[PDB]
Amino acid sequence: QSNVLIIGCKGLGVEIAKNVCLAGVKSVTLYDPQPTRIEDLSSQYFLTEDDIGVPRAKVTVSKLAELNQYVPVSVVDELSTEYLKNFKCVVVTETSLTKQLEINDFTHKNHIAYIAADSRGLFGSIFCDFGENFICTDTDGNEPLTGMIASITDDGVVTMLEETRHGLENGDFVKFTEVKGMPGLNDGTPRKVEVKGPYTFSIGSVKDLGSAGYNGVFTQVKVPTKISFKSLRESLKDPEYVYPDFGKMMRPPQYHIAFQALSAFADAHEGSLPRPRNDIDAAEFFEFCKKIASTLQFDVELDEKLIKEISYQARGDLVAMSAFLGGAVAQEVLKATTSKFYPLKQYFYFDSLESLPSSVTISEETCKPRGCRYDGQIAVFGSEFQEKIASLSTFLVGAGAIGCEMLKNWAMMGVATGESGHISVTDMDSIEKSNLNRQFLFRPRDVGKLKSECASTAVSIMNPSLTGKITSYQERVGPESEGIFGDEFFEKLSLVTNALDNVEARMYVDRRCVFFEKPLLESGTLGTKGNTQVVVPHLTESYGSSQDPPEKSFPIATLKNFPNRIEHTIAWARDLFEGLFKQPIDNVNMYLSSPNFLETSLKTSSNPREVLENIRDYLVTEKPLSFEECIMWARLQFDKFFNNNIQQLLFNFPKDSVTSTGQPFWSGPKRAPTPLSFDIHNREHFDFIVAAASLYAFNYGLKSETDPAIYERVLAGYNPPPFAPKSGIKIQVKQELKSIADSLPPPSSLVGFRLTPAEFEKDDDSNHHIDFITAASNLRAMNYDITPADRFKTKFVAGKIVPAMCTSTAVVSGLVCLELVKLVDGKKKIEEYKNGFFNLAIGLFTFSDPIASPKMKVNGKEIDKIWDRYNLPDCTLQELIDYFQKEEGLEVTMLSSGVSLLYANFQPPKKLAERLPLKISELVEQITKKKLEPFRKHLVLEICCDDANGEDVEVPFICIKL
Ligand SMILES: CCCCCCCCCCNCCSSCc1ccc(Cl)cc1
Ligand SMILES: *SCCNCCCCCCCCCC
Repeated sequence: QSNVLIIGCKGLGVEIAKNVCLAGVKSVTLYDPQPTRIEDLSSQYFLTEDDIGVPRAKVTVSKLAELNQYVPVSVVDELSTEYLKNFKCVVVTETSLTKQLEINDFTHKNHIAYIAADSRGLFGSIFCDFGENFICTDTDGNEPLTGMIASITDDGVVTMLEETRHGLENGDFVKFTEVKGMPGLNDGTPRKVEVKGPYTFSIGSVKDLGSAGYNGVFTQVKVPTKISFKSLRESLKDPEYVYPDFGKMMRPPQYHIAFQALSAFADAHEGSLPRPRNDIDAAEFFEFCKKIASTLQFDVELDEKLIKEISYQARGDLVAMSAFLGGAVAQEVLKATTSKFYPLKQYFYFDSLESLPSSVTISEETCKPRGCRYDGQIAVFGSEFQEKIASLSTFLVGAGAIGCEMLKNWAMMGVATGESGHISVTDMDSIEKSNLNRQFLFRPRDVGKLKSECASTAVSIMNPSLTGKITSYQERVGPESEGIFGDEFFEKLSLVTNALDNVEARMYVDRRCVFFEKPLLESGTLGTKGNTQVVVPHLTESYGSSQDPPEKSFPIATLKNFPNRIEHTIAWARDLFEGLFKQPIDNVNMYLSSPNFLETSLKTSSNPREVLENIRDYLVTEKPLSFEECIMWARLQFDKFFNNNIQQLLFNFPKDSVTSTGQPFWSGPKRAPTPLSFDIHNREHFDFIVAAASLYAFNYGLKSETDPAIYERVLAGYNPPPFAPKSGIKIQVKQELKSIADSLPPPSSLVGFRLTPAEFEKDDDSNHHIDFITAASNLRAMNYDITPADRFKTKFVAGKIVPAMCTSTAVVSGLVCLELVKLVDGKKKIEEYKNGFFNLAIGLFTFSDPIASPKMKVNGKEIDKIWDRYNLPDCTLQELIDYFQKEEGLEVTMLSSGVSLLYANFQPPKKLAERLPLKISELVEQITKKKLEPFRKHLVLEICCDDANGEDVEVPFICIKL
């Protein structure tokens, strides 16, 4: 029931739609009849050069529909007030405050979620209004608390075990399962929680259940709270702020007025905003602020220098601001459509004003439109800075979720467009088939190809000026000379951006950027949480670190055919849940809704035949009348995934077949499976039937029986279709669609009839979801002889394998690029850089200054313990000693390359005379008896020094540039 309308298809609106489609709402409808201008290609990556003139919504819908095949996207050319009732949430962008009041006054009374967002230069605002009765089922990002119990006392004190999870509140509810000693406590009815200590909590007197209870598990049941939102009209007078930065606490009240005057200016100028850095327009703009500050009886004192800056940047359109605001706003849409997180309440006024360049001229003349696709960025940073961007040489590590967002941001900014510019992208991974509907740049035609290579191509279409400027690799940023990114590669670079969660890559990328003194931008995400890190040479610390810890991933052939751990069966069970009770239901509902679904699915779907077979199987062939046919369907699924597929697997590879070597095929990570025969009196087998049949009946809206006498009756006369393993099946280690379409009932014959999709939810123990995943996982584990896991461990493992969220991924990419322009400006003051952290689930945002690098003094001069070093050519050993004595006032006492002692000042001339005239590279090759590798272009030396008085002075390492 989560229909989303999005008003406005500029840079901001197209980012929100991208994330909302990739997040997977019911449907998205766009509204933007305005013709495409040239200045919209500053942040609108779905508009090309020869799309100028056409309405922005019509050109962008075909690119949105290609994102997620289970999210129908449509366009409206007209907008009615009553038409808004077709949507659970309404997002408004690029709209005057006049129309916002007209829209919000309706949505607030009809209980329609309202979000208004605007990207205006380096300034932005987000307003949320979810009605005055909005119910939220989860007020924090935390999953419901679970853990094992030590004991429960008769007074009601529950002492928690080694787990001691985090963290309980008062008024929460917990339910108990398998707590021995108190039988009636495991019924399922929750109990109130009063926390006594960090390991205990009280549930009330349980003396009516037993003297002492032991063991068991507790699961928190979160009580839904209600949140009263004020309308835009009444919050315009009394605004409630959410602060993105407590250091800019005095700025939201200024921003609240400036954005209102920003619309009062558009009313007086045919909807146009003030001109870039225009003093005449900003003078008129300040006056508007002065009027609105008086009528709203605001006690604030107008920061004229700050407010006028909003006018100077009014018509700026930065892709970084669209990524940051767009990801956050899309997360608010999901809060409105799932009721699962705490919304922004209600005003989120934001700036990244420190990103404003200072090494170039910012004026009317510099920020004047040029007629190109970068006008929206030039309107803020100026024309001279645009060439600084265009000549950048960047190195992006990783082409997954964050890397693709990063490349998108670089293509809209003109990075590496100019003469000396170049982009280098690397990622060893390839594109697979499972996650295609969650990928931004990847489509079904790219399966098997390299992520980095396809990402470069998709970005070169967003900005054709990047063709030939991007070089794609399939390499890890790894060991030293083996590289294969050597000294020549890193010295050309302007900066490095790390978009991988890999711990290996982070270590090397950090270490390499320190040695070559190149700026580093780092980013990572973990669910709703994310953080950004900027490393500036000769300024900040090289690590910052304390990002969120990473997560794992599994090979395709391991999950599908050769599992050997219980975590493999759980992922396989979670994906199965999606294929039986989710994706086919979505295909059916779209076929009954979108009239052009037949041709839309051919271009978008990864498996257009399975889409059509889903519609046929679920609408006619296997549509159940009663729950008794749901049990027969569930019984058929048992053979289909725990018997027929295993017979097929043993058919292609028998239990005792051999490889090319002659060794058994089933050995090591490959465990020999065994098909299951259905035992109705086996707990795992029966728990699957109940869970699958009840979930199948859920899709069709049928009453799920739980009487084992009904199951026993149906399963006795179950006649399966005779299965025999097929030959010529590959197991990994057009008009035919009209034929299936002729087997589909006409959409007109099924008006109003819909199927209810199953949205996976671990926190409700009554929806049979975890029951299904536990049973399907344990049954597959029984196939391959793997130790099964109870529903507690299964629920735990399933919670830690959720994919990266596109909302978090967008927000970091925007934060990284808002710190990118600071690096290009060459900012040298550490207070102007920001390390970000956020948690979209609670509307928390944090911007902290980077820590300075630690310093020390050598002969009264300050040096950088991290970034300073002695750069010497491949001179002789004697010449190196002379340099430190004559030019540094230091007597070198120990010289080494790694652990190899190259020189010590006490060595007799029997050792030194043969080595002092040697070049360092010749001295190194002689000591440890090894030839220098061909692309070993530098030599790192450690050195111990004494001053003039014989005391040891700590000095940096040496870099021999050979
Ligand atoms: C109840 C039905 C309501 C019907 C409303 C129909 C609106 C269609 C357009 C007609 N003129 C309204 C202009 S508002 S857009 C503000 C804006 C646009 C462009 C730029 Cl650059 C800046 C700002
Ligand atoms: S004063 C020069 C510093 N060398 C002595 C400190 C002990 C070094 C041990 C670790 C260095 C190995 C290089 C990887």
